[PDB]
Amino acid sequence: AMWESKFVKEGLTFDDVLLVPAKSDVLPREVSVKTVLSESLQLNIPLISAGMDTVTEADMAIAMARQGGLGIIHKNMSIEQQAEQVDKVKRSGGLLVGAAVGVTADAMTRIDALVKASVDAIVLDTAHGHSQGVIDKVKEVRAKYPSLNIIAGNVATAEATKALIEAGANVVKVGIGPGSICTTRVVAGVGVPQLTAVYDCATEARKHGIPVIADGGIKYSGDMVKALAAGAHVVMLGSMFAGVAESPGETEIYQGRQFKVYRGMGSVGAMEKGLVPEGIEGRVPYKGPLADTVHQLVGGLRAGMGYCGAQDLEFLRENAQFIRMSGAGLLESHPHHVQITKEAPNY
Amino acid sequence: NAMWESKFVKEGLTFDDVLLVPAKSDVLPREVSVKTVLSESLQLNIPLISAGMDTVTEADMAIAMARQGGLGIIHKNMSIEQQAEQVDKVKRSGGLLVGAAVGVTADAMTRIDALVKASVDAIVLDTAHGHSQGVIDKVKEVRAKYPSLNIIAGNVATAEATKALIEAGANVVKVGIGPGSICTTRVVAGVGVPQLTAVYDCATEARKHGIPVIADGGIKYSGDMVKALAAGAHVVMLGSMFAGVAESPGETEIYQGRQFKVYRGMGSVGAMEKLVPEGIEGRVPYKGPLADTVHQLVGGLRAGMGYCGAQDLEFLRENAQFIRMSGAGLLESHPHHVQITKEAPNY
Amino acid sequence: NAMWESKFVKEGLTFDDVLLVPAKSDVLPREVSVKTVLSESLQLNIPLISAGMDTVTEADMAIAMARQGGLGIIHKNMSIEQQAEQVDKVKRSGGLLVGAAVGVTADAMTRIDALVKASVDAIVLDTAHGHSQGVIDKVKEVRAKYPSLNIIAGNVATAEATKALIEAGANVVKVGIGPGSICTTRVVAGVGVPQLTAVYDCATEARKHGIPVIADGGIKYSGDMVKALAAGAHVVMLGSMFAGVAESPGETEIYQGRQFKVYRGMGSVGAMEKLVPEGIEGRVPYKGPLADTVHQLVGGLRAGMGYCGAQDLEFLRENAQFIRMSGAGLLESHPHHVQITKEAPNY
Amino acid sequence: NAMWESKFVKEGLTFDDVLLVPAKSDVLPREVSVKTVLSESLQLNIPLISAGMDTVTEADMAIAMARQGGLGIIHKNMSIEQQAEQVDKVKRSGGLLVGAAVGVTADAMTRIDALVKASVDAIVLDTAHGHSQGVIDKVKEVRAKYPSLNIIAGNVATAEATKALIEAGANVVKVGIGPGSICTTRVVAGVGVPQLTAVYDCATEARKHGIPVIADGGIKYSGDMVKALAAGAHVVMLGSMFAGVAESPGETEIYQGRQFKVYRGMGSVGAMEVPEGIEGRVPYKGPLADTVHQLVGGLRAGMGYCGAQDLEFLRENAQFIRMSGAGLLESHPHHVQITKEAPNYS
Ligand SMILES: C/C(=N/O)c1cccc(C(C)(C)NC(=O)Nc2ccc(Cl)c(-c3nc(C(F)(F)F)cs3)c2)c1
Ligand SMILES: C/C(=N/O)c1cccc(C(C)(C)NC(=O)Nc2ccc(Cl)c(-c3nc(C(F)(F)F)cs3)c2)c1
Ligand SMILES: C/C(=N/O)c1cccc(C(C)(C)NC(=O)Nc2ccc(Cl)c(-c3nc(C(F)(F)F)cs3)c2)c1
Ligand SMILES: C/C(=N/O)c1cccc(C(C)(C)NC(=O)Nc2ccc(Cl)c(-c3nc(C(F)(F)F)cs3)c2)c1
Ligand SMILES: O=c1[nH]cnc2c1ncn2[C@@H]1O[C@H](COP(=O)(O)O)[C@@H](O)[C@H]1O
Ligand SMILES: O=c1[nH]cnc2c1ncn2[C@@H]1O[C@H](COP(=O)(O)O)[C@@H](O)[C@H]1O
Ligand SMILES: O=c1[nH]cnc2c1ncn2[C@@H]1O[C@H](COP(=O)(O)O)[C@@H](O)[C@H]1O
Ligand SMILES: O=c1[nH]cnc2c1ncn2[C@@H]1O[C@H](COP(=O)(O)O)[C@@H](O)[C@H]1O
Ligand SMILES: [K+]
Ligand SMILES: [K+]
Ligand SMILES: [K+]
Ligand SMILES: [K+]
Repeated sequence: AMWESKFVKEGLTFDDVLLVPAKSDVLPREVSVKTVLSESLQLNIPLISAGMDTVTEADMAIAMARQGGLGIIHKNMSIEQQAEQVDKVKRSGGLLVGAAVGVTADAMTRIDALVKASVDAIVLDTAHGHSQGVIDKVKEVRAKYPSLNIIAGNVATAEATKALIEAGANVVKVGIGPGSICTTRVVAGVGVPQLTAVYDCATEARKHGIPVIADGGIKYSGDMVKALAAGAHVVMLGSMFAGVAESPGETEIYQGRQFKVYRGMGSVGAMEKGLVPEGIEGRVPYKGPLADTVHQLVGGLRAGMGYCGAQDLEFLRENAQFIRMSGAGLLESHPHHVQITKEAPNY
Repeated sequence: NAMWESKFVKEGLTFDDVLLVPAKSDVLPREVSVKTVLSESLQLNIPLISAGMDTVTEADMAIAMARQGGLGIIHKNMSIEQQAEQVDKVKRSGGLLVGAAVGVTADAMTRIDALVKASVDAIVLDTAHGHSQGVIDKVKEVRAKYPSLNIIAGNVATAEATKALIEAGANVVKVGIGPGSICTTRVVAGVGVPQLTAVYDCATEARKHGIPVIADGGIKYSGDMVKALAAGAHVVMLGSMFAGVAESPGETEIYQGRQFKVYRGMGSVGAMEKLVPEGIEGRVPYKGPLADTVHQLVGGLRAGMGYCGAQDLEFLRENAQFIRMSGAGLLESHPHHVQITKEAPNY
Repeated sequence: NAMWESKFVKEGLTFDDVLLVPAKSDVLPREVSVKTVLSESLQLNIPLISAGMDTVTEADMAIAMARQGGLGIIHKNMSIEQQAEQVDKVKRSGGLLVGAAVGVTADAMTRIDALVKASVDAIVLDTAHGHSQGVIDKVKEVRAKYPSLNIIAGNVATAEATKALIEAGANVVKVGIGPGSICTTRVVAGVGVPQLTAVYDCATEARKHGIPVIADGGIKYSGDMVKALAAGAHVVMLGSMFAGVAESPGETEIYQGRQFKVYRGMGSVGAMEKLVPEGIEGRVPYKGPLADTVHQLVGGLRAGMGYCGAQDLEFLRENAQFIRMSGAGLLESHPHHVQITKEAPNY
Repeated sequence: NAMWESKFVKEGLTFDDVLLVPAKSDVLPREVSVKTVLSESLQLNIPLISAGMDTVTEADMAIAMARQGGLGIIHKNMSIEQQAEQVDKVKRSGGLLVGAAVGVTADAMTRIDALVKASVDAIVLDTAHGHSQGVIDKVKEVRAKYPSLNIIAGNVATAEATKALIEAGANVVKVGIGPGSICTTRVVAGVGVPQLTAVYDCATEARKHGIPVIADGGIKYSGDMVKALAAGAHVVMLGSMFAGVAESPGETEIYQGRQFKVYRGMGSVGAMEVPEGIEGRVPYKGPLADTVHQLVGGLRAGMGYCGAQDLEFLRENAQFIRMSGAGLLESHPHHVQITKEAPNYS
């Protein structure tokens, strides 16, 4: 049966569907965008800044936390430098902060230094979360810190979600290949369309009461609404936060216009800092302070929740209905046959 | 339970996904009847309505539209007294037909009072989400005060939303969520329904109530109008195909030696200056007098009805058959492998 | 009742949607026979007909096409006496077979009388909608006056229309509504059927009466012609691939130091001068003598018949099997990921 | 009659239509084995073959390919003795493996005689249509004269064509009609089968006889190679990804300010001096070892995601998931300006 079912499975991505409007008794200004990942970790907005060397550092995680979100300090630095940055964030009013940790031999010594800075969640993020080495590390970390929030990823199947939950992780991160700087699906030929991956993983984690994180693939505020409506509790962003003033990336000039360096953790340049690469090096347009971008994201989420009549996010993921779409409909969803003179804050 | 499992079941079709199949014909395009009835007090010689936008329809536009057999909708982005005078200006010019857009805002009741005293033929209660409870309650409020008034309500995209507006008092339902050429709702909120599916679904519900529907937005060629009418719509509402017309309120400007007219969305930042925007500002080529483009639109409709053998518009929507098509069929339907030297009036 | 529910059931396929599947072959491309028979009085050495357009086929084109084993169609954009002289000129110059297009006007009989006295080999009653009652009555009228004349009727795209023309008196049916490279019928009227589905459906009906069908329009490569013949068509009609030929009526024009020839549709505004157009005016690159492009066309057919093992065209249309493909497969079928250095005769 | 109604029933899938599904893995990419066996006399350390073209594979290319664990195919666009000199020149250094292409012609047997006397390890009977009767009769003719020779026959794309070559005498089947980057067969003749379906269809038939299949043409990224092997192919044959390499026969030219190498199809008008190929240029990519390292490294990454301990576990257990064009846009880098050209992505 394994030979005959090679090409049976089918996947859906963000640009394949649309959210169906339903009866609404709530106004967009009145909806609540709050979400809870655990009793020790509660966010006012479902936005997380990814743990990359060009997205989130001490300055970024602070600005993200002041807005109700969460920042993830990347692991491409020394153990003592990462612990001080976590302490620097917590010093600004005891905000919420996370830190990425790789499945290395010295991971436990890195994790020990982070908990003494009272980090709120660690992220055991790797390219393949369904690996045996990743599962054993989760059992190893959970045994030493029973009350710590453990985020494990990345995965894209329901079987991989269940395996990490049984290893000790209470938060599962979903996404293999949808990143804007990712080339895994081109280099390794491996991947699962995000919207299907989120739906499959959230279905498995929902019967255990485990939240899932939609990580990667979001390029517009509407895609964030689709990810949350597919079963995800929160969304993790990289490209939409890289052009923010608070991000660590370096400023470069292109065509007389400011840009910010945005690289993947699998790029050759990010590798030296930390055999074949699975990411590319690039630049994103400068978008100014973080607060401007966040208002457009939440404002786009409030509009979508108003169309579906969802007062809270849990009503959205439990009731929102999609409609499948062709390629010609995607051009219909975007502005067409009109010369765009002014570029909108959201577009 | 069942709402979670039916997340990705529905399928949607747009204009560029299908084609009308030719059938037995005993009528020539010059002989068909393009007359349509929206109510016993509202009858149009051609099934064309100009949308109520600050860059499409004003007093001058509504006059030329009505003298051509169509209908104009005066936009609401002006004072109540300025809008009532424009309505009177049209009526005074030979007893033509004119409509006016009205929001579910607080000045709707006082605005409708001034419009009905100006002998307006129809009001349009159009909002971003016509399936809202606030919109439904206003329709009951307006219908209770004006039992014989023509009320156009929208916008909707599901059959259940059509039933709700019909049950509230509206005798014409406007269909369209996201297909506007200047619309960004599907990018910002992730919400929308493909037009051809939306029209078919809404018209199916309103057909058992004897209620006509308006295909609003999405039309970029005259053939798109024929598909909308054959899909179940009684009339079609156009915006982008009328903005570059001399009778539109915008003024003609030059960019790169070519004539253009400003075309903005009602949800764009510019229209509201007069939370998160859902429209953009753009440019359309100047198309000369209104009579030129209307002659091309109706002439394209007469040709399409000749191919289908439709003597009436009722025969078209009750008998016309579609055929689904791929993306490669879309490129074959448009001119291909020929460099175009002369720009056609319809193309 | 039932016509409303079957509105979007049908599916159509175009040229770039499929590929011919290789089969067991015992014949070499140099050995296959490309001869086809349309009637006892009309037999072609090659299955190529030049369309009857004022920028494709005139006396010079019909002569060169007939000396190559094909057939030319003199267009009808001239006087009855002008067209009869062109037909006579071809037969006096050595043209073996020649045809002439005739419109469904009141003076059609007077035009046909002059053509048969010029010893025309086939008349073409080509209109936009061959399933019209006026066209059917004209076919019955011509068959009653000339029982032995070769009558080509079109254009149609359904099996229902094919039976009507065959029962009216036509022994050759021409298929194609909307696939022309200069055609805008599907954009202006919204009416059309994908060529490969139309040919297959029409050939299915004409096969039960022993009637050949003509695949007219849509062909842009030699592979598309093989697909048209394998779908059930006896011969193929070309327009854009012959417009840049030296024997075409157009005169060579130069743009940016490169030679061009005018190629316009019969529904374009310019053609009609000599008000709702269904065609556009354009230019195609000059390709030199006709024999060069015909050599590439026939050579491409011989290769395809070799891949399928078809010794005859009748074996090809009766046995060849297709395989359906997505848009990503089309990108593979064309040269990709390599910069093309020289202009190939085929590509 | 029954052939008429099943004209448009079949469906085909290509590389960019699917993705490999990640599975449980207990192995790292550095630990997997990429070795494959085509016959008792033919074993390769890597599943890479350089195609037999006059702008891809020559003596130097076959040496570097063999020293890297792969296999080179000396093309036939040269004299019989010059091709035999190339085969011996390869065997002279390190006693490495080498192959040679042979066309179906009346003088084919004499070309094969010179190659076997040069101790060629496998001959490749490459044609446009491997399901032709003339090709099958040649396979029977060569097998009758050489019982111990490794015979690679192609190209095919259907299960019946695979079965015909196996029963004709070929122990390796070559799959691919129309997917070449320089190929225009599907545009000129309208004939072809999407590679991934063709490989799956051919491998299903060749699996019942213990016969390996070669995924020939269409690969443009390392992920396409991983998909081809997981679909049933034992090895992959490449042309465009090896043509811009320093060991390829072309010399470096500057066109539009960039270094390029000539890459032409065997059916193009230039090689034949009705074409079914075009002449083109690919960027210069330097030494072969760099491009081979990127290809194999991508295979190890893919095999790590699937939990494939060996290549035989990959082709027997890897599962695909189908995707639309919008999912294809998500698979590539998107909405980001690319400043640096990656070794595996360009
Ligand atoms: C037509 C249209 N297309 O975008 C549009 C026109 C003008 C302004 C807007 C803006 C940009 C302001 N966007 C929304 O108004 N977005 C939105 C999103 C979701 C809901 Cl649920 C609602 C509702 N509005 C009401 C009303 F107050 F009208 F009664 C009840 S519910 C509204 C949109
Ligand atoms: C081939 C073609 N493709 O568009 C074409 C060629 C020349 C002119 C036209 C124009 C632009 C004039 N377009 C129509 O003629 N369009 C049209 C549309 C629908 C019908 Cl039903 C009919 C009919 N004409 C007749 C006739 F008078 F011939 F008897 C009977 S029914 C005609 C089209
Ligand atoms: C590989 C390849 N790909 O296109 C190719 C390589 C070189 C030349 C050609 C040319 C341009 C010459 N094209 C054909 O050779 N095209 C073709 C088309 C259909 C058939 Cl059925 C056959 C046959 N070959 C044989 C042989 F005996 F040689 F094997 C018997 S029949 C051949 C193609
Ligand atoms: C997140 C991410 N996305 O691409 C990424 C980040 C940094 C580096 C890489 C590179 C480019 C180095 N690529 C792989 O790391 N590729 C890869 C491919 C296949 C497997 Cl099976 C594994 C595994 N690593 C482990 C470990 F335990 F070491 F963490 C268990 S399994 C890893 C990828
Ligand atoms: O270099 C890499 N290779 C593959 N995936 C990456 C790489 N770097 C970051 N990612 C993933 O991409 C996500 C964010 O991508 P984005 O928000 O879509 O641009 C991260 O949270 C990671 O899961
Ligand atoms: O700014 C806006 N955002 C979203 N939809 C709009 C906006 N302004 C107008 N519309 C709708 O889009 C239609 C325009 O259709 P179109 O120009 O023919 O594509 C209008 O008639 C309204 O129904
Ligand atoms: O102006 C027109 N409008 C629509 N169809 C046309 C027009 N002129 C010619 N045709 C048809 O479209 C075909 C175009 O052939 P092509 O250029 O090979 O695609 C002709 O052979 C006619 O059957
Ligand atoms: O000119 C030709 N016409 C058709 N196919 C060719 C031609 N030359 C090479 N090929 C095929 O294309 C393959 C390599 O193409 P690639 O995908 O660019 O690596 C070869 O192994 C052949 O099967
Ligand atoms: K839109
Ligand atoms: K067309
Ligand atoms: K190709
Ligand atoms: K990607």
